[PDB]
Amino acid sequence: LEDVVIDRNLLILGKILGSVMEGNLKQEDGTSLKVAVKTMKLDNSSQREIEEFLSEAACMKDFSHPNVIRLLGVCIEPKPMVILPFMKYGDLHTYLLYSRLETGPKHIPLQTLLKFMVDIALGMEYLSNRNFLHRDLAARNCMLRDDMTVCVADFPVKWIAIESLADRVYTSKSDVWAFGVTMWEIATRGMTPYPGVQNHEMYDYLLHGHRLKQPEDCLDELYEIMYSCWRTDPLDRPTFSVLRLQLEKLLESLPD
Ligand SMILES: CCCCNc1ncc2c(-c3ccc(F)cc3)nn(C[C@H]3CC[C@H](N)CC3)c2n1
Ligand SMILES: [Ca+2]
Ligand SMILES: [Ca+2]
Ligand SMILES: [Cl-]
Repeated sequence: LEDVVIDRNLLILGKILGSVMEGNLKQEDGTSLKVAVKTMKLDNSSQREIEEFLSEAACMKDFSHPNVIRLLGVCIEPKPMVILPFMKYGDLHTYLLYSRLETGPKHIPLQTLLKFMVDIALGMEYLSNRNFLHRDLAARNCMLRDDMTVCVADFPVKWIAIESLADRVYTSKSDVWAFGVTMWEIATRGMTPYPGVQNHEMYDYLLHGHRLKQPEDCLDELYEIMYSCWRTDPLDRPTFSVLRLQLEKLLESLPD
């Protein structure tokens, strides 16, 4: 059960980054790794929030994919602390904004944009196969690896699917809805979803059939892919494995 638990003494906490802090983890191999330490705002006076925490934690430590963040361990003071690899390049959201500045990253071609999307599709395929729900999929939660590949992490009304807003239901298809909204952030290079539309308007807005509008120089085929993610009936939406292959093929059809 409690194999993932790491001794507090092996950990050094630094300045607050986003509460998520910077840290130095000392490993079994002698060396030290740079980490990020999310402290959970968790409910005590009831062991129910803490039991579900560890249960997911243990399941998360066994996750080993190049497009999914690695849960390096769990520490406890009685505050629970997830330990994660530190990514010097940061979240994909900020990167995208930065890209539209001189002195910041280069102008991103569509090939790299699709490639970001593909990477999230691969991470979400892996999780959907393990029956693990993300629950908070958005571009700001995708981290960039040192080799500039994207992993999903941190597992906001404008990302929630209609059924999840209306009812209390959330499945893999709700995650698929979020993925399209994420797809759209990448194609817009960091726009906020539903410009002009406010948070309390969302439910009635989506209930009338309106969805995220097509970005200007965005391919017809890519909007077709992201739109399939917002079909009213969850069972009408493609799985992450379907989506992964459509993006991989679409990207392959674009020149090198
Ligand atoms: C919580 C899962 C992610 C764990 N790894 C990780 N790695 C790096 C960072 C940096 C960061 C800060 C300044 C820089 F120049 C470069 C990077 N901030 N955060 C915390 C953010 C990550 C994005 C999220 N949306 C809010 C919390 C980082 N987390
Ligand atoms: Ca057209
Ligand atoms: Ca139907
Ligand atoms: Cl829109």
